[PDB]
Amino acid sequence: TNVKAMKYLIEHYFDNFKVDSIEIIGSGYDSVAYLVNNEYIFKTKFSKKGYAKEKAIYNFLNTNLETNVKIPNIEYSYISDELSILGYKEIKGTFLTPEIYSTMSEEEQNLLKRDIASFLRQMHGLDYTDISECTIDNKQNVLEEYILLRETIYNDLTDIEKDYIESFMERLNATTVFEGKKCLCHNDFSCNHLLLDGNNRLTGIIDFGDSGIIDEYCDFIYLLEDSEEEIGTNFGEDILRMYGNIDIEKAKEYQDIVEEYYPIETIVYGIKNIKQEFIENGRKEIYKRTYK
Ligand SMILES: NC[C@H]1O[C@H](O[C@H]2[C@H](O)[C@@H](O[C@H]3O[C@H](CO)[C@@H](O)[C@H](N)[C@H]3O)[C@H](N)C[C@@H]2N)[C@H](O)[C@@H](O)[C@@H]1O
Ligand SMILES: Nc1nc2c(ncn2[C@@H]2O[C@H](COP(=O)(O)OP(=O)(O)NP(=O)(O)O)[C@@H](O)[C@H]2O)c(=O)[nH]1
Ligand SMILES: [Cl-]
Ligand SMILES: [Mg+2]
Ligand SMILES: [Mg+2]
Repeated sequence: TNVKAMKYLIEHYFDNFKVDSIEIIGSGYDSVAYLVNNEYIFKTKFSKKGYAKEKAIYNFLNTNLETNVKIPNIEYSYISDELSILGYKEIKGTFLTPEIYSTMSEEEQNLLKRDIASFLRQMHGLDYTDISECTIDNKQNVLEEYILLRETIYNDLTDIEKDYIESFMERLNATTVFEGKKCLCHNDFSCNHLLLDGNNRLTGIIDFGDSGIIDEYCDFIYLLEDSEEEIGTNFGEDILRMYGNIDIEKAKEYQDIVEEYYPIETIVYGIKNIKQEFIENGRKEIYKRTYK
């Protein structure tokens, strides 16, 4: 019953809000999300690594997007250094999964793909001046993360681990995939964030918590992912073709680079948050990838 505490905080911070019911519907490792009154999502976090940007982004998009695809619309927010809460009406629907996709008719699949493409085209096309502050430079961030590695645990890594990192840094230095179009991206655009209605059409998109002005290629990273969690490379390829005017080969390169980085990102997260578990997981993942 983290629930009782959160109920207290909600009713305390939002003057006239009454919690008749509240259950946990999702949990990150940093955050917890709650379904309140079978109607409202409350996303909450205990510590500037908070929800101010995410709020600015919903507000920018609800103002500027013209689409029937629903996104969170923030009605309640409390933002402080130690605690952030965002409340919005739950988008209703079913989350896309590989299993579900595989039961869809070819036409249903095509329409879903089209809807996705169309959403991304609209969002990426937005004049982002009003949120110009929300920029993200992935290359620079990785360079800074590498420095942090060097200043902390690098020297205690194994040769195999070092070689995996250095081989990645060499690739990062040689790639051209950061030199293209920048635009506003969702930046965590995977199928556990996509909602379907009863006709298997795209009805909503959630979790713009990593969104920012970044490489156009970023929003295809999970659509191109080949894994148990995602639909598959062909799904992303097809979506890229529908989206148009984008170098597919570079999109795939970008995805492949971000996937190579994942275990390192996992390690860095563990260092930054003082969680050994993640440091260990990421190093182990390097070995699993090395021996594939
Ligand atoms: N779990 C196993 C899988 O993990 C990654 O893919 C998943 C990402 O981790 C998720 O994103 C999360 O992690 C990111 C940093 O990695 C964060 O930025 C983001 N805020 C988080 O929601 C994303 N939404 C779905 C995607 N399938 C690897 O690519 C994949 O090979 C591996 O099989
Ligand atoms: N049906 C539905 N579920 C939602 C909605 N918003 C959030 N959820 C559920 O709550 C979970 C957590 O939401 P999400 O924004 O992805 O937060 P997070 O990834 O756990 N936290 P963070 O983005 O800070 O890392 C989602 O995976 C989903 O299960 C919504 O509007 N509709
Ligand atoms: Cl370790
Ligand atoms: Mg999420
Ligand atoms: Mg998120």
